[PDB]
Amino acid sequence: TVIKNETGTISISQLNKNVWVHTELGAVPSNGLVLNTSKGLVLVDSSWDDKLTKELIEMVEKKFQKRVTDVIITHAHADCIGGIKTLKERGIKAHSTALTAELAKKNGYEEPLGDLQTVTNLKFGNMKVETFYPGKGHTEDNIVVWLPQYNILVGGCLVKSTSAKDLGNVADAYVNEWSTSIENVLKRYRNINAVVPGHGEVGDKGLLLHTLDLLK
Ligand SMILES: [Zn+2]
Repeated sequence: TVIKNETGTISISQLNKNVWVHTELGAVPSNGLVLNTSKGLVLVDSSWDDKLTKELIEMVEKKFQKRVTDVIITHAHADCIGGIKTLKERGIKAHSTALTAELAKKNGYEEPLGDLQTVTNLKFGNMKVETFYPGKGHTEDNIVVWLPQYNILVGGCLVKSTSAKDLGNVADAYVNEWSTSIENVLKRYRNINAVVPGHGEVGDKGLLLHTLDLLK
C-alpha cells in the first residue's frame, strides 16, 4: 500500500499496521517514518525543506485525520531538519539531542528541542520508540531509532542501502569511527527484523554489514 502526491515527489508506504515509511525527492530520495498512534501522528525526520515538509504533514494529517504531534530529528542535515520552521509554527515538537540542536543552529536552521539523551524511550499512545546515539559516523550527531514492538531499526544515513556503493557526503563525517558506531548498534540490538536506510529500500541487518563493508 503506497500513496503519492500528484507530482510523485512525496510517497508513503506501509510497513505494517501503524508504521509507514515516507519518502521525499529533493532528484535525491530521503526516508523517514510516519507512526500512526492513538494520540496522533509521530514522524521520524522531516523533509528537505519547508515546502516538502508542510506538504508531507498535510498529506498524512488528511489521510489519518489526526495531527502530527512530534518529530524525531536524527541529525542536522537538510534531508532531516530542513522543515524545522514548519514544525514549530504548527506546534509540532522537534525532538533532538543537544548536539543536534547546536549543530542545527550552526547550520542556519532553527533549533530543535535538544531533549534526547544517549538512550531515550518515548511512548506515544501504545507506540514505543527508542532513540540511540551510537557515536559519530555519517555525521557527529547522528542517532538511530528503534521500534521494540516491531524490531524495526531506522538507521538513517548511518546505514546505506543495498545497491549503494557510495557513502555520500563525508566532509562532515567521521569515516574511521563510523565502523565502531555501527558495531554499537549491532551489539545493542541482537534481533533486528527490518532496517530503514536513510536513502533506499527497506532491508534487514545485512544493510549494516554492507555499510561496514563499504567503510573498510
Ligand atoms: Zn546527512
